[PDB]
Amino acid sequence: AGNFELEILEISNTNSHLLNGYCCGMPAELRATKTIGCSPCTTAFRLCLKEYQTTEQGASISTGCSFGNATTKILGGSSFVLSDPGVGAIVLPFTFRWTKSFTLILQALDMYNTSYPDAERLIEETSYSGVILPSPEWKTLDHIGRNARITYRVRVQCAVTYYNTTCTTFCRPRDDQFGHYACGSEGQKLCLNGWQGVNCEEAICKAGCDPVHGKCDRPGECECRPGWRGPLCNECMVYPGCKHGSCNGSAWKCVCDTNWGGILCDQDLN
Ligand SMILES: *[C@@H]1O[C@H](CO)[C@@H](O[C@@H]2O[C@H](CO)[C@@H](O)[C@H](O)[C@H]2NC(C)=O)[C@H](O)[C@H]1NC(C)=O
Ligand SMILES: [Ca+2]
Repeated sequence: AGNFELEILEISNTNSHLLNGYCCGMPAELRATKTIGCSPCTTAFRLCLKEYQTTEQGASISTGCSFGNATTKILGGSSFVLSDPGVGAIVLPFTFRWTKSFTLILQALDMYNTSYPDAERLIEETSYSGVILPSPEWKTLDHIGRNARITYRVRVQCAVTYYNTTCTTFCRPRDDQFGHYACGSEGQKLCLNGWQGVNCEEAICKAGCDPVHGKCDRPGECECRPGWRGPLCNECMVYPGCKHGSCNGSAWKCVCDTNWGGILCDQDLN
């Protein structure tokens, strides 16, 4: 999941015309003003996003906008450069996996409403088909049309906690008892130094720490299980009172040396 983002950067429509060659706003004949020339446009932008299209008919908004459609607020007059493109950005959410391939249709529209909608109010129209991967980097596009020049930019970003080219790999970094890991560029758990395991919840103990009789709750340490000792927890403790004997790799035992017997190995056998 994530969003396809489009930010208008500039439109240049110096003569305040429509694509059909007429003026924006009210026809000058119907105006009761001293204004000379065309009235200014009231420009907004409509984005139609859809699957990658292999023919000219696909570059129309008549084939539908499966990936979403939106219209900005009025962003300015006939020509303007947006100092802060983010405020009027078009954000189209997508669910499941990002498609990578797409076709967009971007229209500039004169929002002068008299009989309410009409297609004569198209100022300019452009289309772009391509393949884009999730990234905060913008792709800048520039359309020098017959009537207006539109500069805009697009990007795709995964929803928060999602990664990978598909925006479906989940990762949330953790630094507590249940895990110690950062998130990689594709959502991989990157264990913090000294940790391992499925959730990077296992401390990596001191080098040489006995894997069976040693443990650690913090990296680089070696704590001994009952009846074992030494810096590496590899030395068993003999049963208290054991004389001529050893633990033989088992905690609290007294296994006799040759020619000694008894529970404490203190009986000379010969
Ligand atoms: C990023 O997306 C790709 C696309 O699926 C993942 O790579 C594929 O899937 C397996 C995982 O089971 C990878 O080991 C292979 O290298 C890829 N196989 C094919 C046929 O493309 C990749 O795993 C994703 N990254 C993460 C962290 O999930
Ligand atoms: Ca023009």
